[PDB]
Amino acid sequence: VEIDPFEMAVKQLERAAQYMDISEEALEWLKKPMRIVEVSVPIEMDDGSVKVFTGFRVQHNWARGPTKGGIRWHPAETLSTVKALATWMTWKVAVVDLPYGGGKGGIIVNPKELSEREQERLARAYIRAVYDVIGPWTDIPAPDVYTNPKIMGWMMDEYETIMRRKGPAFGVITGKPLSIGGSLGRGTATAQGAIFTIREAAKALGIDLKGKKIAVQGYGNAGYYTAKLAKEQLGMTVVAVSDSRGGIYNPDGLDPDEVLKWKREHGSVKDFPGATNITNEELLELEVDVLAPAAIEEVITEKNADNIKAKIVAEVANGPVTPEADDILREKGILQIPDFLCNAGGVTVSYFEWVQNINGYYWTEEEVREKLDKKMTKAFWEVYNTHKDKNIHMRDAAYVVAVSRVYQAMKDRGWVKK
Ligand SMILES: NC(=O)C1=CN([C@@H]2O[C@H](COP(=O)(O)OP(=O)(O)OC[C@H]3O[C@@H](n4cnc5c(N)ncnc54)[C@H](OP(=O)(O)O)[C@@H]3O)[C@@H](O)[C@H]2O)C=CC1
Ligand SMILES: O=C(O)CCC(=O)C(=O)O
Ligand SMILES: [N+]
Repeated sequence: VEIDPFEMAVKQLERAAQYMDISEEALEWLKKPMRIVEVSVPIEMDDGSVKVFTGFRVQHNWARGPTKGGIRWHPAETLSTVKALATWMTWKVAVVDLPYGGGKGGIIVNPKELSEREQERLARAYIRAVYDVIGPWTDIPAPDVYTNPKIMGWMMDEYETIMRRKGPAFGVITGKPLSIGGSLGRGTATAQGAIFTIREAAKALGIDLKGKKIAVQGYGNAGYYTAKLAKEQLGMTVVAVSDSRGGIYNPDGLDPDEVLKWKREHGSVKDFPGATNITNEELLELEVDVLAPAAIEEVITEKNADNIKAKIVAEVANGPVTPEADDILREKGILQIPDFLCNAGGVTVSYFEWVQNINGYYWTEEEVREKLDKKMTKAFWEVYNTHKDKNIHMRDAAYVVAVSRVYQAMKDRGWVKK
């Protein structure tokens, strides 16, 4: 990464607090995670040896309620990345008005080198390590990069075993399989929220999205579903997709299902029939109408900020654009959906699932879809009007919408007097 993920996040927070009335003590409180837990996660490998990984559970603030955030399994992960993600989580849950704080977890591991049994052991050992700081009313993890509902169910089972079934164990973690307390629409949650935000942004810009072009970076749970929903709901034409090994571009358009099948049968989207192999750098520079980065953070910097040619940049990923790059893009007249507003659908449906678990009652697809649409539209329009009234960068406006709420919570708790 170009710069430290946490330093960048703090930079953004200050840059955006320059447009609002907030006390110095509150800013100092908000620039530091409230609790960080670094743990050793020992598991037994398939050959019988014991290997110790490094796990992080960072909650940045819980003024508004129990902290929420996914668990990332990544070899390149660092504690700074988890801190930045928890900080972004805070604003993410504040902007769509959820009774959550901000949290994040992670393990420095390459899951592609682990078997099924090793992955289950890793999840259970991580739960055993961080049990003392998580709970249905303390900290609610969720799926993230290289984690899936399978691992979520393993973690929930381990937590329930430790907790001796005293309370709503199903609510300790979200993104679970439907059989063990799952939620309908959670699989396509972040993609649905991103699609709703893109539709609202096009409405604001007066652009008909039918027949237009979308380029998606990353083909995971968010990128693939974003491409599929854009092709299906918005009528867009997916011209290029990518994963860590490279991307495929096609002027005539790609079918997301065939690309996903090829990726599953080959390991990557590279060399897909009828498409041209390109790099992620080349995909980011393509002439498209919507660009959706749904991969690792910090993909747009001063090394390519001026080469972006998309009308709308939908930051599906967490912090994919640097503040400098934000300034360059805004100078270029490119509308940006802020990272913690565009992909707030995923946590929006995660909040729904938590409510369904603690209540003991479950809803349907239509209710979840309706509530998610309502929440995402309200949050996006709040941020848009905020940035329009104050004549500031989108990113900043969302902060003004988010941080203020968090700020209010502290003033309602007595944490900060001013
Ligand atoms: N996970 C979630 O539920 C949510 C996560 N987010 C945020 O979004 C981002 C993506 O999450 P998600 O879609 O679930 O990821 P996934 O866990 O579903 O899978 C990761 C995908 O992105 C690819 N990828 C990782 N790094 C790069 C890279 N440097 N360049 C190109 N492709 C890369 C992977 O490639 P390959 O398959 O080849 O390994 C894979 O295709 C994260 O930052 C996450 O925090 C937002 C909403 C909710
Ligand atoms: O769904 C959740 O609770 C966490 C969402 C998440 O991991 C993210 O927004 O990066
Ligand atoms: N989310």
